[PDB]
Amino acid sequence: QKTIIQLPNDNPACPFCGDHVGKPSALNVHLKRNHGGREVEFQCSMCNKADPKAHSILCHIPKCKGKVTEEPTGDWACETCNKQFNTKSGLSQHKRIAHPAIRNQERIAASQPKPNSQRGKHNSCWTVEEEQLLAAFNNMFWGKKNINILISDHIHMKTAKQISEKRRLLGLNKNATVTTTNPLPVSSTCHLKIRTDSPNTTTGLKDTYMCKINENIVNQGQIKFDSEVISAWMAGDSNIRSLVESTSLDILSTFLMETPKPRKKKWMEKRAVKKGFYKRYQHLFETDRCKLASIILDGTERLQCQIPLTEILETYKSKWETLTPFEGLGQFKSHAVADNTAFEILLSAKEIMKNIKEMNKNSAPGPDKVSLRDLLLADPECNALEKLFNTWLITGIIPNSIKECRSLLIPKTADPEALKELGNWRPLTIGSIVLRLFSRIITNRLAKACPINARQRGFIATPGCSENLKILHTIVKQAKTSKKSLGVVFVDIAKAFDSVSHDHIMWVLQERGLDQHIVNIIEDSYKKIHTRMEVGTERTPPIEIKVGVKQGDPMSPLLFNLAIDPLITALEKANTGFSYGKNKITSLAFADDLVMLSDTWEGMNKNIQILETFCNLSGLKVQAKKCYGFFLSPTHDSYTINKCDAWKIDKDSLNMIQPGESEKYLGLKVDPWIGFSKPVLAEKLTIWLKRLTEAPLKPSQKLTMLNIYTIPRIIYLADHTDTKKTLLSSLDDNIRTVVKGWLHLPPDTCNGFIYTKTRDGGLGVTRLASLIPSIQARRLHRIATSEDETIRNIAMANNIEEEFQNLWVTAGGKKEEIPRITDPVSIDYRLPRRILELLNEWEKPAPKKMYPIPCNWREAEMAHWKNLPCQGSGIEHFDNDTISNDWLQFHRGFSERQFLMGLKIRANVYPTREYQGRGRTNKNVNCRNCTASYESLSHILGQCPAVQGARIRRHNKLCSMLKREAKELKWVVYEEPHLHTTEKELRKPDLIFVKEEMALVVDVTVRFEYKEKVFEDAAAEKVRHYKDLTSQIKELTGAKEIEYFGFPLGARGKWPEINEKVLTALGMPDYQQKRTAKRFSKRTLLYSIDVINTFENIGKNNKNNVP
DNA sequence: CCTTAAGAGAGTCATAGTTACTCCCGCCGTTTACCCGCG
DNA sequence: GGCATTTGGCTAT
RNA sequence: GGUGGACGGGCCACCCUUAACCCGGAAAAGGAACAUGUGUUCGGAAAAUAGCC
DNA sequence: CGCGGGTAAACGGCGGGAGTAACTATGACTCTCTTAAGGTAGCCAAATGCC
Ligand SMILES: Cc1cn([C@H]2C[C@H](O)[C@@H](COP(=O)(O)OP(=O)(O)OP(=O)(O)O)O2)c(=O)[nH]c1=O
Ligand SMILES: [Mg+2]
Ligand SMILES: [Zn+2]
Ligand SMILES: [Zn+2]
Ligand SMILES: [Zn+2]
Ligand SMILES: [Zn+2]
Repeated sequence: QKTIIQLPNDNPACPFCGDHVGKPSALNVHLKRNHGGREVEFQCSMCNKADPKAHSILCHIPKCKGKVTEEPTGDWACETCNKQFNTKSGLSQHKRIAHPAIRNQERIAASQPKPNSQRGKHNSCWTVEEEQLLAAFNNMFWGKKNINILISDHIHMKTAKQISEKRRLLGLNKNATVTTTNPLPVSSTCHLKIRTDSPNTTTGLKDTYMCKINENIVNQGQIKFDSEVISAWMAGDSNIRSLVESTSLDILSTFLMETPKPRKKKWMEKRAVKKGFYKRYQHLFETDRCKLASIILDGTERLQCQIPLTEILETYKSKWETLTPFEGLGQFKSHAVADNTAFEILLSAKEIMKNIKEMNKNSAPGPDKVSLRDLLLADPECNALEKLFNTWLITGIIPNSIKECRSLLIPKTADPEALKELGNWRPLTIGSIVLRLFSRIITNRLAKACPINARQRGFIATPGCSENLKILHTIVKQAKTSKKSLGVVFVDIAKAFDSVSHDHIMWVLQERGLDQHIVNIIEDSYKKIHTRMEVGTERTPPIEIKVGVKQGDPMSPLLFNLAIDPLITALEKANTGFSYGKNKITSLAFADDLVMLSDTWEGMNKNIQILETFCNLSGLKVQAKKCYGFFLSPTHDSYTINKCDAWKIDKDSLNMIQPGESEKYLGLKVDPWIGFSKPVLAEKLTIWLKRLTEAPLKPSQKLTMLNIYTIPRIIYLADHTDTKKTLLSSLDDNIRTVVKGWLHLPPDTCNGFIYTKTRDGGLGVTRLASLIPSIQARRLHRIATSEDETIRNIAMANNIEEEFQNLWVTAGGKKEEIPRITDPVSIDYRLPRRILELLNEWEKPAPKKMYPIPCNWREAEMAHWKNLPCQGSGIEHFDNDTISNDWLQFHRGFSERQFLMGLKIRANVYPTREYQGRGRTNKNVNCRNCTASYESLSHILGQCPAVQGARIRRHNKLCSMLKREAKELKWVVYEEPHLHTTEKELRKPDLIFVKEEMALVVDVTVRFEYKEKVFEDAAAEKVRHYKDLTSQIKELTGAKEIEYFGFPLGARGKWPEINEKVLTALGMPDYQQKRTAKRFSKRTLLYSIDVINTFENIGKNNKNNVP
């Protein structure tokens, strides 16, 4: 098993090779060095406490107190895990926390009264057999002449008065005939068809279009359209379809560019495999690295459907081409009438450009082989696109030559065994990008035209999952707290987009009110769509999409939401929801995943009835295998869970959730016992960091991948689950240790360096303990100020003002700064007010609500870093500097060793003698190859004579570089010209530049960053140094003007702006000045690294080569 | 060719907050089970 | 005319 | 003590042919699958609606 | 049989005091410190929208 090394041990011997390598830290290093892959653990010898990390046990030993393992003896023992407690309440608490199901069963048992004694001592000597016989006889003797006869005497030893008594127990006047149970048919939502004629005026949009086009023709307006086609359309042309098809074909042929041809630019040794892997990863790093992040983090390269193409063709022919019966939704109504005014204002090129800018730039093309890039290249002003889309909109036609689309299969499950079956493959359908853009524009217009029920949080402007998750959690929490019964059900529509019949969407776009013109446009957009599916290298014959909505067309989400809206509206109208105060919420929704809420079990029965009726009518099917639910009946002291019977969705037992069980919801793990199951963030984080560690992903690339691709995945779950600061801090320690291992930074490296952003000089590593609270506060503010009055009321009533205040304080905000959660939130539009008011609302970029941040925690990290006397000296120089910190983010030309050494230098944690002896009193910190008292980076790079040569070399090289720049800008250069002042001294200026008349005297110095004035003082020194050479300089060059600005350069890469003034005096343009400044910074840092390497070799390597 | 100084985080255990309940006490209100008048 | 302005990820479905 | 295991720290194998390896500041196919020893591939594969950082 | 009206005691439903297991959050302290090579060139971070 896992080998164990026990401490305290001054010089433990490794369990695998038995080498006395040193202290337990050195032993751990050696174990990771020569014994990787083999598990080791460290143990507390006096206490048998195990931990993989040696330092944990090392710090524990002093705190340890003998043999600390005695169990907490107590006469109340837990049945399952056998823990002992000294009080019944304590044992019940343990069973509650650890065994939620057992505690729930105990709660229900306590609730079940079962005293068999709730009478009141008034029970008599009546016999059950006599009771039953009297029951039968009076059923026989119902107020019919001679009504006692038998009753009086047949019951021997009784009186008719006793008969009256027992009847008064059961039946009062008579006996008790037992007849109970509720009625089944209580929905009645399948009648009263309403469709009579066109919802809106049949020419409601056609009349407006004719008026607008007449105005455009008369006044020669800017509305664009082919004259002949709209002229024929006005004239009632019979063959408008062919003519518009021809005009389309022409414009598309203009768009159907000859798209640029691809311009993308023993003997058995396993070395090849390794090389290949490295090559692959590095290539994916150089090219798109979202795929690299997916491959590494997820571990799945890419999953393709191995199912035979014949089977796929058969299934999708029987699915897409096969129709289903439709009859209308009956009483199911959808919110309210549709607003046709949204379809006024014909499409303008500005609107098309706005929509394109909001699309995905890198979208794969359809069968047209036309991408967004090509669309913009052909029509950068979108005038041709405006003409085409206006023609289609006015004529209500969409050419069939563009309907052709290509399909594909996507793995919707991560388990390859599940992927074996075809049911776990999602069919995507990608049409011509022109069609995608037109459908997106019509989708925006429709979304404004048809208002969806507010409870539908999917595919709308509100933040969806955040609102639904918070509302569900708060609903359950309030039900637990206020002793109100709650019943929750989670329902998913099967084949949401592939099972929605075109006739159903048409019906929804009927009496809703949508203009018949737009209804015709929609029907056309899903008429004669051919989607020949392609798998691997083989493509199926054409398949005619006659059922469902293309999974990938921009209008499909909106059409599905419109199709579902009657269901959500009916559920809301049923008023069976959770009675949250005066109002009551009935169903949260997100696309197809909808959760129904109720106040009683029978209320959820009614909701299930409504859902079943809707699924029967619309044709959508709800599978009971992915539907969950639970009930929260309350007790005196607490709540029971699932005390009632299971639900009967579609005549099948709904999968109820027991305490401790967790069924996922919007990526969460809703658990009836504790709301959301606490996510496994430590486990996922450890897995991801291990995957990154063991990849051909050189430390800098590892850090880039971590920062840019790993953290967000955990960010979502960490923020949406209330995640406390302690767990986030533990995750932060894990990430910090792993990152330091990647970059070989010593464990004691300042946290500020790790957490300050790359632009600020740090590594740009996210601090979860300081970011997740900020995101949480912002999310609470967003939910508080949501557009849904229901969500507002629900959340406000749960006193989330205090929660938001606590999160604001926790994130680092100030009590005073706390915004009033009810105050309006500033909205920005990324355009000037004049420009905004210059255009209509269809061309207006979507407004973005700006929510305040509790504090710039990165600024706090930088402030902490500066306060450190040793690991933050002179680090204010790199603050908010975009030049000196460029290399941290663009380090091509830095060898990985060079980049890591630069990180160490910048963080002031380079292992020098001063750093090695830092803190300890009994550890020499003198200079190893010199007599300086302290072996710091400043001395090593600026004072030690040992590296004198290297230092000179660095200076000289930098001078040469500047000279080269001056040569490029056509300046005559004099290098190190001897000059003796009036005092007959030796003053050499590094560079003398001559052009036209004026001459420039530039001296280059490289100074370590310690204090702000340092560079200023260097420049002054040079200014205070040459001066007196004025006359001499003239005689050397004949110049008429001379200047004496110096050229200081940061030893660690700082670029003072006085150097920018030097360059401006040189006449360099601003952008080239920025390029030169970045190049300098990087090259100065590289030469300082060279000096450090020369120092390291001096002495050490001298002794090694020469003992 | 240029500088003075020199912990800092990792880590555990102790103790207090606090979450979401559990236990018990006791009182007031509801239920149960006959009684009486009774046409 | 450069200038300037911006380039990235993730989650849900 | 010398070589081999791409290179370095090990650790192994041979005494030149080379079975397996761990870690790395090193590592851009002597692999896998086609095409008959020599070429290719060894996909950037994947769409949409919203939100969040 | 049906018709009401009275009935009054466990017990259960609830207000509230008293605990409490086990997280969660700081506070008070201690422990940690030599991983592994040598050279050379030092570059890639640009592309793109508007102007
Ligand atoms: C996951 C996903 C969903 N969607 C859309 C299309 C779906 O119809 C809709 C809901 O998705 P799902 O409900 O996750 O898919 P489904 O219900 O059709 O699968 P199943 O029958 O097994 O339950 O969201 C996408 O467009 N792209 C995606 O990647
Ligand atoms: Mg579904
Ligand atoms: Zn060992
Ligand atoms: Zn111990
Ligand atoms: Zn237990
Ligand atoms: Zn020295």
